[PDB]
Amino acid sequence: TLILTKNQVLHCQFSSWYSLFRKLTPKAKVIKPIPATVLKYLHEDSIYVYYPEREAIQLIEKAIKELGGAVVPKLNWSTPKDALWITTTGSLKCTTAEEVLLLLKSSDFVAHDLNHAFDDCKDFDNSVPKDFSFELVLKEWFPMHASTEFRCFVKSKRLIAFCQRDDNYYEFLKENIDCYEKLISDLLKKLDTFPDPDFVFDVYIHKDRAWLIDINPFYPRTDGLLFSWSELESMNSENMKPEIRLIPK
Ligand SMILES: Nc1ncnc2c1ncn2[C@@H]1O[C@H](COP(=O)(O)OP(=O)(O)O)[C@@H](O)[C@H]1O
Repeated sequence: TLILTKNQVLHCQFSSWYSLFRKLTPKAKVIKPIPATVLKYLHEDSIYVYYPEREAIQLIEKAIKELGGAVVPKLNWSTPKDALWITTTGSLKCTTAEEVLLLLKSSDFVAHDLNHAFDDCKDFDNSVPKDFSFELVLKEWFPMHASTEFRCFVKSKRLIAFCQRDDNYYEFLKENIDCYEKLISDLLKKLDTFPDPDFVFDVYIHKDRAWLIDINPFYPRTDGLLFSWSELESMNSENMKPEIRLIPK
């Protein structure tokens, strides 16, 4: 019953919401459109240990320098969180263009952005829409406490649910859940310019400050984590309290 439109996917591109919410979200640079030689390199399906032209490499490392020397890369929608297995350090942290490119090339999520981004859109048959372009996003890296990140579900512009984003129990959350809820609620009021009524936003809350991390479609390809999409779909938006789930001890 839940359907996904082309516009819903387009509205969640990093460039589309970073613009809206620059004051709420960690610093980032966007290279758009993505350099063609970079795009060409990212489609390689090699497993063993071509390369973009120097101009692209310098452009990327200019952005890295400007962000303080360490970044997390992504394309329009997906962060290559799945591709930690290929990094020499086990981290999303990239300090050179080589590291950025290796991480992006090895991600299933990134590959999904590149080849299948609009395949679930009922109003778009398949290939990409007019006036669309891929973009290379370099987010400033910062160490973040995995257990104070949340995924927050919005339906008819109301917060119906949110959950802990990682999978480790963290007792501090239980004692402080009303504080987290208020900060998430307050952030959602500041997302008033987001154009769709239903969506999913990720937040990092640190020292009483909420940071917007990502916005994704209200659709089962967005991991529901501690919620199932069956319950998210049926959940009533008129409730005055959101459902809150944390990892059990
Ligand atoms: N700027 C950053 N610095 C450090 N870690 C990050 C940064 N951005 C994202 N991460 C880590 O990568 C994971 C994926 O982040 P996100 O950008 O929300 O991608 P997605 O929404 O595709 O999961 C997050 O859970 C976070 O732990």
